[PDB]
Amino acid sequence: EPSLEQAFKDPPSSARPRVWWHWMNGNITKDGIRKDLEWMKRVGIGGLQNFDANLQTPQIVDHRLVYMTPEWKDAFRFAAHEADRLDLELAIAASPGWSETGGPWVKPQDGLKKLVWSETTLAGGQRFVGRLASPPGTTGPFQTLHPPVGVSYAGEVGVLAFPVPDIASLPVPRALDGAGNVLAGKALVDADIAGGVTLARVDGKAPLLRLDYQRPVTVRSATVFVPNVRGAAFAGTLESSQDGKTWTPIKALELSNVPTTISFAPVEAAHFRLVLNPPIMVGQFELHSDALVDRYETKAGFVMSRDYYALVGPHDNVTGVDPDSVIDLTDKLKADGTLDWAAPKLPAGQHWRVLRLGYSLLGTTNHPAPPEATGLEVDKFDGEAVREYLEHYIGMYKDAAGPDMVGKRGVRALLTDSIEVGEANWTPRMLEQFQRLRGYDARPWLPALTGTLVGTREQSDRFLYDYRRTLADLLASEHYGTVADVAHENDLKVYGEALEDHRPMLGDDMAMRSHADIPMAALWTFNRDEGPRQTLIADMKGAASVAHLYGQNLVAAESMTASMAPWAFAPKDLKRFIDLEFVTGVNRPVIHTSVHVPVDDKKPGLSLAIFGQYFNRQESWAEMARPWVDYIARSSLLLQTGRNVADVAYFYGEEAPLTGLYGDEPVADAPVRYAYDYINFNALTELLANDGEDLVAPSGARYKTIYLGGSSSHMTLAALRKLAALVVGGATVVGKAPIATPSNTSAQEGDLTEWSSLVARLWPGSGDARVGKGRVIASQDIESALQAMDVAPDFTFTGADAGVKIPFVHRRDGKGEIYYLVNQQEAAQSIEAHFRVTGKQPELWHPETGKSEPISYRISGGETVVPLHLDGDEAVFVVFRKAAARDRVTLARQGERAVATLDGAWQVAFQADRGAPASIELARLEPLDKSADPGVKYFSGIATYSRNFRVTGKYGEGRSLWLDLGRVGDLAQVSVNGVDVGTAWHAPYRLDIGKAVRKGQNTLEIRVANTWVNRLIGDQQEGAQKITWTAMPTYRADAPLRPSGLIGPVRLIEE
Ligand code: NA
Repeated sequence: EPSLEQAFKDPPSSARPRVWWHWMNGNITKDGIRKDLEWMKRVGIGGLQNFDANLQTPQIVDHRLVYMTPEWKDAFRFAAHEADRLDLELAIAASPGWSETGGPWVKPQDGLKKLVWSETTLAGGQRFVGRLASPPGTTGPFQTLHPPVGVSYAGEVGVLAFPVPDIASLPVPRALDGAGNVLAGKALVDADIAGGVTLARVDGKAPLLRLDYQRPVTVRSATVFVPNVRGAAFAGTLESSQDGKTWTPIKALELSNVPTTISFAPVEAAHFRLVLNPPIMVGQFELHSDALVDRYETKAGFVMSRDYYALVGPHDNVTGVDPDSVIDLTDKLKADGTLDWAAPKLPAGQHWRVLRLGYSLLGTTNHPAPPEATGLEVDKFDGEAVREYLEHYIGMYKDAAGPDMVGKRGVRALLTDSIEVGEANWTPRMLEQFQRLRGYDARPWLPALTGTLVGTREQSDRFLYDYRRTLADLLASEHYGTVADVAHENDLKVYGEALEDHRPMLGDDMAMRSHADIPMAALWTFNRDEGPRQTLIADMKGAASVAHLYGQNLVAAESMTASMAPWAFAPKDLKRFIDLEFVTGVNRPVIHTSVHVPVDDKKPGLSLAIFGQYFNRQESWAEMARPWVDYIARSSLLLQTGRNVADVAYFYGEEAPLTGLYGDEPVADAPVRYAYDYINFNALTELLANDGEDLVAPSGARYKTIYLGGSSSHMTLAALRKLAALVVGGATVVGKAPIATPSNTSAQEGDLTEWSSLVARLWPGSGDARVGKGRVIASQDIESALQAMDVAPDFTFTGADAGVKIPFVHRRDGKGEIYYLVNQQEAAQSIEAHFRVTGKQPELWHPETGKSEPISYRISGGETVVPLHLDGDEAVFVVFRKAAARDRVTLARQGERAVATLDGAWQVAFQADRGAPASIELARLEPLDKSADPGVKYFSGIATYSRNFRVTGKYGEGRSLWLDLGRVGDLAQVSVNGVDVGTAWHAPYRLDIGKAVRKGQNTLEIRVANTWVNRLIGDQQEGAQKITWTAMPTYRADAPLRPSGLIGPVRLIEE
């Protein structure tokens, strides 16, 4: 019912931001829960997401509430009833602690699994005698490795046999450390890859391991493991001494928590050195006569690579085991361990290799929960196991809160925090899943997962790609799809984060969020010098793209996490962060964090370890945060309205996720004057359809073109088929022809030729070809291609310096357009802004106030030009909804005129119990932090400034009167003749008072709030009577104070 103008004045609950609400280490009371949630209502917060966080925190309650005990459950039930009563959306995390999906009700068999194996050799012309050695059952990341500085499970996978050539066995070398110490060489091939030799350090560092032989040996591959390389700083190089003193490097070895295998063109030498460029024990160092899968450990998913296409193999033209030769002996293994097999005869020089595949546990656990609530992360690739995990977990909260308080009331939502559970690469249905998703049998290729080259290096590399891709597919469907299904079956919504930070595991961070009701990302605070963490830009852009393409519309972000900056933020410091989230596509900030306040006496009290935000009822400016939250709620409202408008669908390939591709370097490829969404393989192949020359999704997302970016130079036949079909159906593609498929699917299904035909059709050579009813522009210049399609820029601007960024969001409704602009610079800008819109008279909408303002404009030639002044870091909405009566309006120029400076004496009254005197008189406005009085100097809280002032004008009726406060530390709420005229919380600190003043004498009261910083510093001073309590120390007595109070000058200004 309400108009957009009314909603903008008083945003609805759906527009109001949420907070994270950590319960710190049992420091919980019902009394505090109510005061927390009543504070959130006062301040306009729309919801909260609870965590029971088992991080070591001093006990400030009479007794800690232990997770899921009766008193804890009654506290949570109370929280749920208070959120219901107060109309706050309550969410919980998907596991005890905060991530991911794990707990002690996960049976050992259902934990995360890694592939393990034993190997045996046979003659052929012999019945295998005895027992196949059991694969390792150790919990840990690989084979026999343990987790770093007791629950276990060993499963079966299968038994494979395949012929292999008799190979030149290698002598045991002399192991010389860098110094010349003689090491136990045999321990380098030991059954214990974690236990080998300790290296001595030589001057100039360069620890090395020389392997000197008595004859030349031909080496093709090497495996190395250095225990505890845990940032994880160490490289390694393999060199060969032909003479013992001249070295030619063979290849480098990236080291990690799992072994590293490299393969190369053969080398004949009697001396091999492992050099460890930056107790150093080398657990394994093994040279191989044969060619192994180069870097198989990472390709098999035991450890991540940033870019799997970058793992360029040696060009040695070798071919390994013939896949057709591989035999499945799974049948023949008996529980006894014996194998009943008649090994068929082989050519001479060729023996049998029998591979016994099994699985064992990673052992990773949910965090941070108490031991009783800590247990295995559920197998993320097994939908049934995930469902059992989550149905049980939800059952616990229905018991705790009561079933009436889970679903439509009380607990409304589930949060899947960003995932980091280690590197799992097996799940029991894997062979069926691989067959169904990739279209061919993985069984003949499994030996590649253990290092054994199958077919050509390229075929094994493509199989491993296909294997990694199946794991990524199952993560999205079997974990995140199941989580959303179970939540929905229980009337819950899902807030869903993904990778967030570079590439912690396999998976696509759009697909991982495509099933969630609210795709979610994160943004940390950052110094303006340094800029944001790039991975978090990609994280948010991915999440926004999901919501646009799959129709969720809502885009959440874990907002404004801060590290080692105790209580050092007022809204003036935060605006640029939330504006960056807004302009990237976030429209539901979830503030990190609002720690639960269990007792009132300790101020500012508990914090989530070393992290901020510190946004709870103990914050110094907490009772004046409503205008800040209103700013976020008003911005979110407009940024949820209608649909996102974007012209470019940026296809980023089938390899690394967005936080991987752009974890360090931002996308350099994207348009500037046009908006864009990322599209992944699923979006490309399932959502996009032709609409004339456009590509549309069921959500209403609508694009002029697909851009081939990211890793799309490697493209699968399945993707290419869909792309060709959309082109032929009328769509435009901008990009250069892919150079290869990364997958074996098309070769295995016999579709060799078709990939090349489709490339030849879409990229015939001209570089700009009509293809069916569509068009392929063979360019990597997106804006020049859009120009050649006659697509005008959506937003652009003149009149600013070079390098000035004013990024934008474009929203669209049946009622008109909304552009969101952010001047990402401290310097004010005066621009002419060009919008691709017509027929509408623009207005500026200000989220600070909820008011709209008319603006001059000219409509002409398919665009509207608007002259804009933007303060430093100003964010503003340019709204095109009113039908334009005229095509040009030039508003009368408005001048500014200082009318008076409110200099002279002020009364100041200080919030009680804050170490300050009740009141002072200032002959002159002065920064309180420069005061001679320590109780004023170090004051944190609300100082109330008081004064009268004379007005000799009539205002409102065509002439306005502004109060400019000058410098303010840090925000100020202003009352004129008892009337609240607003609160100024960022520069320029200016408020419209024309309506509240009267002729003659007027009363003025200005409530200035600052941060806790100064009172914290004040408490470190020698002799200090301590006002504050925090868990750990925050500032040294050295620390520079923040400017505090009403600094001014305070001026009356007429238009
Ligand atoms: Na996160």
